[PDB]
Amino acid sequence: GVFYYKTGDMQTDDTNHVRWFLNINNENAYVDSDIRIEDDIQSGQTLDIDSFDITVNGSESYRGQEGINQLAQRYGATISADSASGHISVYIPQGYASLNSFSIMYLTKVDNPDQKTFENNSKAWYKENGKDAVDGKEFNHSVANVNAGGV
Repeated sequence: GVFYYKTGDMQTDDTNHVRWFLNINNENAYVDSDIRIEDDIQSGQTLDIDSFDITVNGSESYRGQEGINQLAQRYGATISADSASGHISVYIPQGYASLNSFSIMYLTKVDNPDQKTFENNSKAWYKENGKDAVDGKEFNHSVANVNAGGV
Protein backbone atom coordinates (compact mmCIF):
# COMPACT_ATOMS: atom_id res chain seq x y z
CA GLY A 1 0.00 0.00 0.00
CA VAL A 2 2.93 2.40 -0.47
CA PHE A 3 2.18 3.41 -4.09
CA TYR A 4 -0.56 5.86 -3.19
CA TYR A 5 -1.97 7.26 0.02
CA LYS A 6 -3.45 10.46 1.25
CA THR A 7 -2.91 12.22 4.52
CA GLY A 8 -3.50 15.56 6.08
CA ASP A 9 -3.02 17.65 9.16
CA MET A 10 -4.08 20.81 10.91
CA GLN A 11 -1.34 22.94 12.35
CA THR A 12 -1.91 24.82 15.60
CA ASP A 13 -0.80 28.07 13.90
CA ASP A 14 -3.51 27.75 11.21
CA THR A 15 -6.62 26.20 12.73
CA ASN A 16 -8.79 27.72 9.98
CA HIS A 17 -7.24 25.35 7.39
CA VAL A 18 -6.68 21.67 6.86
CA ARG A 19 -3.63 20.65 4.82
CA TRP A 20 -4.16 17.62 2.62
CA PHE A 21 -1.60 15.57 0.71
CA LEU A 22 -2.18 13.17 -2.17
CA ASN A 23 1.03 11.19 -2.34
CA ILE A 24 1.37 9.38 -5.63
CA ASN A 25 3.92 6.78 -6.72
CA ASN A 26 5.83 7.23 -3.50
CA GLU A 27 8.47 4.62 -4.28
CA ASN A 28 9.22 6.02 -7.76
CA ALA A 29 8.00 2.81 -9.40
CA TYR A 30 7.56 1.99 -13.06
CA VAL A 31 3.88 2.15 -13.93
CA ASP A 32 2.08 0.05 -16.59
CA SER A 33 -0.89 2.43 -16.85
CA ASP A 34 -1.99 6.01 -16.38
CA ILE A 35 -2.68 7.06 -12.81
CA ARG A 36 -6.10 8.42 -11.88
CA ILE A 37 -6.98 9.75 -8.46
CA GLU A 38 -10.54 10.80 -7.75
CA ASP A 39 -10.80 12.78 -4.56
CA ASP A 40 -13.86 14.00 -2.70
CA ILE A 41 -13.35 16.46 0.14
CA GLN A 42 -15.98 15.81 2.81
CA SER A 43 -18.24 18.43 4.36
CA GLY A 44 -17.37 21.26 6.76
CA GLN A 45 -14.50 22.56 4.66
CA THR A 46 -13.95 24.22 1.27
CA LEU A 47 -11.05 23.69 -1.13
CA ASP A 48 -8.79 26.72 -1.63
CA ILE A 49 -8.13 26.44 -5.40
CA ASP A 50 -5.07 28.70 -5.12
CA SER A 51 -3.46 26.53 -2.44
CA PHE A 52 -2.28 23.66 -4.65
CA ASP A 53 1.41 22.88 -4.26
CA ILE A 54 2.70 19.89 -6.16
CA THR A 55 6.13 18.50 -5.36
CA VAL A 56 7.68 16.09 -7.82
CA ASN A 57 10.44 13.76 -6.60
CA GLY A 58 10.67 15.76 -3.36
CA SER A 59 12.49 18.63 -5.12
CA GLU A 60 10.55 20.33 -7.97
CA SER A 61 7.64 22.47 -6.68
CA TYR A 62 4.64 23.66 -8.73
CA ARG A 63 2.49 26.22 -6.89
CA GLY A 64 -1.03 27.53 -7.42
CA GLN A 65 -3.16 27.59 -10.55
CA GLU A 66 -0.18 28.53 -12.77
CA GLY A 67 1.76 25.67 -11.15
CA ILE A 68 -1.05 23.31 -12.12
CA ASN A 69 -0.70 24.56 -15.73
CA GLN A 70 3.12 24.06 -15.60
CA LEU A 71 2.68 20.57 -14.13
CA ALA A 72 0.29 19.80 -17.01
CA GLN A 73 2.97 20.89 -19.50
CA ARG A 74 5.91 19.11 -17.90
CA TYR A 75 4.20 15.87 -16.80
CA GLY A 76 0.90 15.85 -18.77
CA ALA A 77 -0.54 15.62 -15.26
CA THR A 78 -3.87 17.33 -14.97
CA ILE A 79 -5.49 18.43 -11.77
CA SER A 80 -9.16 19.31 -12.10
CA ALA A 81 -10.80 20.72 -9.01
CA ASP A 82 -14.32 21.87 -8.16
CA SER A 83 -14.52 23.75 -4.86
CA ALA A 84 -18.32 23.75 -5.05
CA SER A 85 -18.51 19.94 -4.85
CA GLY A 86 -15.13 19.32 -3.18
CA HIS A 87 -14.10 17.10 -6.06
CA ILE A 88 -10.51 16.81 -7.31
CA SER A 89 -9.40 14.66 -10.25
CA VAL A 90 -5.79 13.89 -10.88
CA TYR A 91 -4.63 12.23 -14.06
CA ILE A 92 -1.01 11.38 -14.76
CA PRO A 93 -0.07 9.68 -18.03
CA GLN A 94 1.89 6.43 -17.84
CA GLY A 95 4.99 7.90 -19.49
CA TYR A 96 5.34 10.64 -16.87
CA ALA A 97 4.10 8.61 -13.90
CA SER A 98 6.98 6.12 -14.17
CA LEU A 99 9.85 6.81 -11.78
CA ASN A 100 8.27 10.06 -10.55
CA SER A 101 6.66 10.67 -7.20
CA PHE A 102 4.04 13.41 -6.91
CA SER A 103 2.95 14.99 -3.68
CA ILE A 104 -0.10 17.13 -4.21
CA MET A 105 -0.78 19.45 -1.32
CA TYR A 106 -3.88 21.56 -1.01
CA LEU A 107 -5.65 23.45 1.71
CA THR A 108 -9.25 23.42 2.69
CA LYS A 109 -10.76 26.32 4.60
CA VAL A 110 -12.61 25.20 7.75
CA ASP A 111 -16.30 26.17 7.38
CA ASN A 112 -17.55 24.56 10.62
CA PRO A 113 -15.03 25.58 13.33
CA ASP A 114 -16.70 23.30 15.94
CA GLN A 115 -16.63 20.22 13.69
CA LYS A 116 -14.65 17.40 15.34
CA THR A 117 -12.93 15.94 12.30
CA PHE A 118 -12.41 16.80 8.67
CA GLU A 119 -12.38 14.01 6.12
CA ASN A 120 -11.00 13.58 2.66
CA ASN A 121 -11.81 10.56 0.54
CA SER A 122 -10.08 9.34 -2.52
CA LYS A 123 -10.02 6.44 -4.93
CA ALA A 124 -7.06 5.43 -7.10
CA TRP A 125 -6.61 3.61 -10.36
CA TYR A 126 -3.09 2.52 -11.27
CA LYS A 127 -0.97 -0.42 -12.27
CA GLU A 128 2.51 -0.63 -10.90
CA ASN A 129 4.97 -2.66 -12.94
CA GLY A 130 4.87 -6.34 -11.94
CA LYS A 131 1.79 -5.86 -9.69
CA ASP A 132 -1.97 -6.35 -10.16
CA ALA A 133 -3.90 -3.23 -11.15
CA VAL A 134 -5.58 -1.26 -8.43
CA ASP A 135 -9.08 -0.37 -9.63
CA GLY A 136 -10.66 2.39 -7.56
CA LYS A 137 -9.41 1.28 -4.15
CA GLU A 138 -10.30 3.77 -1.40
CA PHE A 139 -7.68 5.89 0.37
CA ASN A 140 -9.35 8.14 2.89
CA HIS A 141 -8.06 10.23 5.73
CA SER A 142 -9.48 12.06 8.72
CA VAL A 143 -7.90 15.04 10.45
CA ALA A 144 -8.94 15.89 14.01
CA ASN A 145 -9.88 19.53 14.55
CA VAL A 146 -7.28 20.89 16.94
CA ASN A 147 -9.90 23.51 18.04
CA ALA A 148 -12.33 20.89 19.42
CA GLY A 149 -8.10 17.76 24.22
CA GLY A 150 -5.72 14.89 23.47
CA VAL A 151 -6.18 11.73 21.34
